[PDB]
Amino acid sequence: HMSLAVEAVKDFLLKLQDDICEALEAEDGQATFVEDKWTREGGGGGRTRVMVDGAVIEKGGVNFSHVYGKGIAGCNFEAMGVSLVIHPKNPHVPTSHANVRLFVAEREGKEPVWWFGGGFDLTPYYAVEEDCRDFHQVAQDLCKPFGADVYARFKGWCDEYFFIPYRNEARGIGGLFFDDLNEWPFEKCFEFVQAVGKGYMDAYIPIVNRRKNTPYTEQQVEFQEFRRGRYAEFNLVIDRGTKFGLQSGGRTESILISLPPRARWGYNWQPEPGTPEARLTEYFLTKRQWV
Repeated sequence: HMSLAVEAVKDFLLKLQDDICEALEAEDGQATFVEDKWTREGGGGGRTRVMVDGAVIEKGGVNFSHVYGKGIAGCNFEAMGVSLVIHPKNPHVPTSHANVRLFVAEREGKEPVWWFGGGFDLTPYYAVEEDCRDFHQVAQDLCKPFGADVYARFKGWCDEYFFIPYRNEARGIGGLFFDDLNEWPFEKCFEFVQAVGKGYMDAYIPIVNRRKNTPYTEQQVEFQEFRRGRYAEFNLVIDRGTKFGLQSGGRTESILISLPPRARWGYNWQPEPGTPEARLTEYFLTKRQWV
């Protein structure tokens, strides 16, 4: 077993949830996260913290989970992580997502198998060049202590993963994404995920503070809602964690914090040409070179 290492990761994750929620509550100023603590028989449980109808955060969820299972298909396992999605009220604040997680499977006769996964990413509506650059700079900078090609690898993985092929469209401007991370000693992988967690706040919170009071119109909210239909489609059609989780006994409401508060769909809907709305897909979502 790796019992003591796992306990350290768990303590990190619970503190990370607290810290992220505190940061976001400070930006909002009005609403607070409410916790829904849940268990499943034989299976662990989680702490789902949600914000609704804030001054800044219309719909936000920061989930901690620690699940145990018996059936590597036959192995006892534990999986723990923090996952979050934030949907601002103001269209000029991007949506964001982050995750950090560890999986450990105990093996008859052998050393345990383990790996980390995670990342963070930004989904603007009314994007701003310097925010996209600063987000990626935080990502790049946090990676540098861990290896010269770590940013390139995991930024590229993010662009590959958060993509809707049948619309030939990225979900957002990118960030970092990694899975199956065990090529470094455990302590180095743990350091890297702690860096990722801190980096989410470092990357996202300044943007929220900078953008939350930008003036906006009902037409910009309509665009936000049609864009949020695209977001719902990625999560429901493409995202593997959401798909597996719903298919396999996961806690529906915890999994689906990713879904937007309101979404719109229209036949052949597209942004009007020559507008800031159109520039999100014509320029920001295809640039994929921010540092």
